Amino acid sequence: MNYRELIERARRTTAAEEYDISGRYPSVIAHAEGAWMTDLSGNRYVDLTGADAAVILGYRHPAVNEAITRQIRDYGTTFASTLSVPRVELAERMCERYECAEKVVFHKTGTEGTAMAVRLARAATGRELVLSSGYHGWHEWQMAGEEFGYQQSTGVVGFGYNEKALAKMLEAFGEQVAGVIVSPEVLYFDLDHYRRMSALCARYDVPFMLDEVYTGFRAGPKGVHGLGVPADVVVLGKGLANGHSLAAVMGRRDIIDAYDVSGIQGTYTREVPPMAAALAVFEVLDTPGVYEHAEAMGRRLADGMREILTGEGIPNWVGGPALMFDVVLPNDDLGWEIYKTAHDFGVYFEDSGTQLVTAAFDEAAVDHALTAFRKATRQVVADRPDIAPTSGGELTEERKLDFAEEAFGGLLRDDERTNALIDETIEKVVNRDRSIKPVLFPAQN
Amino acid sequence: HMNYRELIERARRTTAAEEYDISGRYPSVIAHAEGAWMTDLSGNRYVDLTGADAAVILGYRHPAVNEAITRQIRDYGTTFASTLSVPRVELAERMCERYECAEKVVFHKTGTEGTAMAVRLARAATGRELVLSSGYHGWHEWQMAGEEFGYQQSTGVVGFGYNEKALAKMLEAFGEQVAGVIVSPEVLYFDLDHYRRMSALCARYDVPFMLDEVYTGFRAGPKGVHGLGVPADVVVLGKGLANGHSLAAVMGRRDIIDAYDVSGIQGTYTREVPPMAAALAVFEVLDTPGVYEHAEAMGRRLADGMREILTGEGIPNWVGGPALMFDVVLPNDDLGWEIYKTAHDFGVYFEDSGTQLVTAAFDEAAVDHALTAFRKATRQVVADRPDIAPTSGGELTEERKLDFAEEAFGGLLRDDERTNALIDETIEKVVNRDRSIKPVLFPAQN
Ligand SMILES: *[C@H](NC[C@@H]1CC[C@@H](N)[C@@H](O[C@H]2[C@H](O)[C@@H](O[C@H]3OC[C@](C)(O)[C@H](NC)[C@H]3O)[C@H](N)C[C@@H]2N)O1)c1c(COP(=O)(O)O)cnc(C)c1O
Ligand SMILES: CN[C@@H]1[C@@H](O)[C@@H](O[C@@H]2[C@@H](O)[C@H](O[C@H]3O[C@@H](CNCc4c(COP(=O)(O)O)cnc(C)c4O)CC[C@H]3N)[C@@H](N)C[C@H]2N)OC[C@]1(C)O
Ligand SMILES: [Cl-]
Ligand SMILES: [Cl-]
Ligand SMILES: [Cl-]
Ligand SMILES: [Cl-]
Repeated sequence: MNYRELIERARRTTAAEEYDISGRYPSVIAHAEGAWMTDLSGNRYVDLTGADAAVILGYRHPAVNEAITRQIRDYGTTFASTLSVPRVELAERMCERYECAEKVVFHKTGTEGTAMAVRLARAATGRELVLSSGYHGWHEWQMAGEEFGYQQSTGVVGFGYNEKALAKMLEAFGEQVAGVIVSPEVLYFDLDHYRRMSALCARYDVPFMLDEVYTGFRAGPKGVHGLGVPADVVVLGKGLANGHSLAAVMGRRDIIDAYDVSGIQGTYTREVPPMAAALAVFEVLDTPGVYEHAEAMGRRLADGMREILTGEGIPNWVGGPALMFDVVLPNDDLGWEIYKTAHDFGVYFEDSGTQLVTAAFDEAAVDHALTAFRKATRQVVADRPDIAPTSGGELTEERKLDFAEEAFGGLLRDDERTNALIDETIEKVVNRDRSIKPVLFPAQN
Repeated sequence: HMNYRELIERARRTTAAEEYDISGRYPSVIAHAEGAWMTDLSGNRYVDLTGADAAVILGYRHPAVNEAITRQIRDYGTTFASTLSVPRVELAERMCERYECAEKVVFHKTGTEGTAMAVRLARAATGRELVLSSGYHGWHEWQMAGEEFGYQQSTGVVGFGYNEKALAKMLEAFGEQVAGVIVSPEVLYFDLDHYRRMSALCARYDVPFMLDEVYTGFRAGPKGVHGLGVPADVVVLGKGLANGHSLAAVMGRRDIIDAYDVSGIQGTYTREVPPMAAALAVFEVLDTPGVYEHAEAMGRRLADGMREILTGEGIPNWVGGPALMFDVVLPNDDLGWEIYKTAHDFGVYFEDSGTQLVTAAFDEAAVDHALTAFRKATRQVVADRPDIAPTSGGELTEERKLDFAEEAFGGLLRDDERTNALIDETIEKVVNRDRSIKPVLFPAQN
């Protein structure tokens, strides 16, 4: 069938029009290997989305696929017992690999992993409130926590990556805080920002939890945590089993050991093949030179993309880690037009602006993507000269601050509005009706 | 290479929940399995009656499922940059043909996420706040609290304990605020007509009726309770759908499923392809003439044999329910567990909660092996435990059956003063609440 035939069938039976069809490039992938994907009509594309970050090593990685198919064929997938040899071997590998990991438990998705981390922190501490920055998943309490402010029905206070807010909240009501959970943003902030958050949480005996579902294999081979940010819990997900569904919650023994009293559970958390896959992923990441070559390819792409935009006179900022770099533009229309056009030249850029190379990339794959980006940017500007400034200027500080707030809820200004919002939120928490709490297990109430 | 004692010690150090993973289950760990049989770390063999905690419907390492999943992984790929794939569309088309309620179908990784999705879509499609619930839907706090009769304002969930008198009164009192009714069908204490009456009440108040068939979907019948003839606006499937590979599905009325865009639901691994290939293979097996009928015959053989073993020892008992999910109810909550722990020694994993789950891979030899183990274990426990093993015959008391239903699944089956006052108290709590205080919803309703 071709694209048009498949989407007509999909519209009738399964597809969400925007999420599945009109918000995405007009192709459907049939197979993929290494850096390259092939659509239903045989057209080939370099992938820069990492399969929405699920893939770190490349498509159909041979050692990962050998390990997963061996488990499926020779032993089985999901057994009557919850422990298995691969689960224990993987847990041992992770506890040896990561400083925070004294025990580790597994789930299917990052959304459920961060929910489990919050559930365990509440059960281990007996406290009600959670302070949050960043995206943690699609449940309502997670999405609301991306916005600055307090939701009494969920027990979550969003703090917008704001250090002044975090310190003021912990001083005001830190005895009520079960945990601080943060998806580290490392374009606008350096590692010291997160070291200060962590040390500040420790001063108040509040667990600090890094949501590394996205950054865990892309800020570095051991994530932001492994770059030297102490934490009591780290959640991993994207990349862990190189596209197979697996998430992990690793951390302090007493937090993980709250599993029994928490009531957490789940039929498929014992599923064995993804655990075999993750063991193979760690073996690749720990092979001398492999991660460094991936970062070299990321730098080659980032440097070339920055050069292309600057040569067109387009204000831009290209930054962040090599395996998860952002391309920040003067407005939210230019990027989408370029990336849509680059699909015509054989590339799937990440249209949210964070480009994701994988370990299978070579210089030829990077340079194919750069050719498409140069040609697409040229065509877009030729056809729509007013789509963005072309005067050679820099991104304004106003655009950078506005982008941070719109993209990830970061409140980076020290102005009247931000200061008033901090005070309003702290007052709302401190003087609330304490008889009204979220539904919690165990109950606190 | 490592035995049970070594594995549990290594696990306690790095991963195990002491009760959930170790002390609360049989003292063996499964290394590999095929069909109805599992083998532990030391080579001992067991017939599985847990269905891998219901994940498995056909049997372990079923050749058609193994072929479909490995072919997709090996020859094409696992998760791609596009969310649509050929197997997703083919699976959606198969399910839309198979099920009356399925106009569209979306997929997720776990049944807990599937039922959460169903509620999110019902609220998004209707613009209404409250959900009425009966039965277990997953491990999130709002799901767990909804198993108890009553109202939690912070979640917007009212548990109604399977009670039709409560359901009708709630819909009359505040049905204009109800986005959906979500029920896990219990078919030991209730018949299909009970669920048809729930569905009819929901239809009269324009409230979506949603069947959580994460457990019952392939075990109440080959098309679940819905396929036996209970109308629904949404059905959630999960256990068995991909024969042990993680996959869940939310299928239902077009306008409810089409709330996906505005709801904010996402989740990356929802596009993962191999489990969808596996589910296509599962439907093909279930639709093969004789396969499901043979599985039900094996379940009847097991249930009939377990009933006569207990009755032969004079233990009052009730063995009933569908052949692929029958309950063994005893006079107290200790006796079954003690028999099942003892039966492990004789080469069976019985389901400790009492709902025994055969799979399509069962044959008479597997059933009879389990019955022989059950007969020996029952004899041993009866002899050793007169404190929990009455041998004086008779039936379960009416009080025991009523208490078991409330404890096991939150069913409020009594028509008495305490139950009626609880119904009225809960309705007054909902109706008289501070309407300015409500759960966080997306899309927002405040
Ligand atoms: C699947 N959720 C898994 C949990 C844990 C263990 C599993 N065996 C299952 O057990 C539930 C029992 O099934 C249930 O018993 C009641 O329902 C079945 C039956 C035969 O009708 C019984 N008759 C007396 C009745 O008591 C217990 N009340 C509750 C137990 N937890 O549930 C699941 C999900 C989550 O899927 P996932 O995230 O993939 O694990 C969501 N919804 C449902 C309906 C189920 O079963
Ligand atoms: C400017 N710098 C940016 C910065 O703006 C910021 O951008 C993020 C995006 O990254 C994020 O989504 C990106 O990842 C996916 C979804 N989340 C998985 C996920 C899950 C649940 O896991 P599961 O249930 O298995 O899906 C849990 N926790 C985390 C941390 C997860 O990432 C798919 C879509 C893809 N675009 C957006 N959803 C929001 C947007 N604010 O963060 C990255 C950055 C580079 O720092
Ligand atoms: Cl295509
Ligand atoms: Cl299997
Ligand atoms: Cl914010
Ligand atoms: Cl063992």
